[PDB]
Amino acid sequence: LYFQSMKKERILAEYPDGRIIMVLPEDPKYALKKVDEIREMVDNDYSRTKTLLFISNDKKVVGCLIAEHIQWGYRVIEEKLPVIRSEEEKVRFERQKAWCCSTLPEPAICGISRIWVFSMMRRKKIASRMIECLRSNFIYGSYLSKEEIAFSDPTPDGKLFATQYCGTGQFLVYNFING
Amino acid sequence: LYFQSMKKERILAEYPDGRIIMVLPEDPKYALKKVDEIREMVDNSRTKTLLFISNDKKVVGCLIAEHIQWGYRVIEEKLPVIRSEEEKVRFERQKAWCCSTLPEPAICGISRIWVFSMMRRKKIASRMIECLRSNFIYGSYLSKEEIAFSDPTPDGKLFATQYCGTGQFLVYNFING
Ligand SMILES: CC(=O)SCCNC(=O)CCNC(=O)[C@H](O)C(C)(C)COP(=O)(O)OP(=O)(O)OC[C@H]1O[C@@H](n2cnc3c(N)ncnc32)[C@H](O)[C@@H]1OP(=O)(O)O
Ligand SMILES: CC(=O)SCCNC(=O)CCNC(=O)[C@H](O)C(C)(C)COP(=O)(O)OP(=O)(O)OC[C@H]1O[C@@H](n2cnc3c(N)ncnc32)[C@H](O)[C@@H]1OP(=O)(O)O
Repeated sequence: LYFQSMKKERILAEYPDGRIIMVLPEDPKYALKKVDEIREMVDNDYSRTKTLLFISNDKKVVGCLIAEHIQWGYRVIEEKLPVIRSEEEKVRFERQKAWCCSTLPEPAICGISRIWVFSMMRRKKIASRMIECLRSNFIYGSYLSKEEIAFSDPTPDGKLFATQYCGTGQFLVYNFING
Repeated sequence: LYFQSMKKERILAEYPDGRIIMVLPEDPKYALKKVDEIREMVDNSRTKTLLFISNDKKVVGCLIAEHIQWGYRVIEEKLPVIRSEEEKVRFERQKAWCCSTLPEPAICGISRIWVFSMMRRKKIASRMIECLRSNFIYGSYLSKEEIAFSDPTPDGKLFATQYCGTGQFLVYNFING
């Protein structure tokens, strides 16, 4: 139940249901303390980072995405494994999902260190729109590809989000099992 | 750089290079204060904490265990891939570690496991896990198949694959739960 008030603000996007503002390290102390508390609050589930925030019309902070510079990520790949049975049993074509993290470091630009959305405003495209803004705004004048972003230490929510967001059952990660 | 003092502790094994003791939720207030300070630096109720203390009196390893019902299998594979080098293509295999979505029953969750950096590769983590197997459920000796590891790090992955013997191991608080 945390709120946030302008003192300027810097809007990257406006919508029927709210706004996405960005906050940078150079911003007033008032902004830096709020990202902090929001950080702390999100942790229940610094240097050249950028923080995105989705603010409901209410002024309530309902989205947060913290992003950092990186050089490398590791691909996670959706596989669906065949279940083979004994020759005396009947055959079924149900596959079992598995998620495979490649050990090969592939090139990357933008590491999503944190990405959170308030439990009861989920599946409303908030996280998608935040990344969409991260992409247009991580580098001034560039539109990052889906592959230049990696997600730090995916939770299962993150996995299911990332996969659908990027298409093709793949996404890059870091702070994970291969590095 | 924490030191534990010999008191009358619950000692699970003695070794030439030190000992392993255990701290339970309802222990004396000293014990639980010490475990908490070991918790913090490591990270730079229904649980059990195992400490490896060297003859030097130093806290050299920490193992925090936990009850659980479910784990997910992680296994190394070589995935068919295409290597593309400006127009030119070849077929190859990429090493990857695969986590199955299938829940499997597990009893004991290694929520933390840690050995002080200078003391690694001296079988301290292996031993902590041995003390754990024969001190988790009374009158019972845990199978490797009944142990799972919380959110493994790359170090923990390299340890578990070898410690578990099969090239496979179970996890939780990971990408599938
Ligand atoms: C921190 C990291 O780097 S990764 C971990 C991310 N942080 C967390 O896990 C904290 C708790 N969870 C969350 O905050 C949220 O679940 C997030 C950030 C992962 C997703 O937030 P949302 O705003 O609900 O995602 P969004 O609406 O943009 O998702 C769009 C699509 O992604 C997929 N998706 C997102 N979350 C889920 C889910 N929990 N289960 C299944 N599919 C999902 C769906 O296809 C969804 O489309 P649909 O609703 O039309 O069927
Ligand atoms: C929180 C969790 O649940 S998982 C995360 C585990 N903890 C951490 O990541 C903290 C940092 N790392 C660690 O503290 C340690 O490396 C631990 C706890 C993973 C292992 O501690 P150790 O006492 O060095 O393990 P141990 O000595 O019993 O290793 C036995 C075998 O596992 C394998 N192994 C253990 N560490 C490694 C490694 N870093 N690289 C490659 N193989 C390894 C080796 O085969 C080793 O046998 P060997 O030395 O004869 O070749």
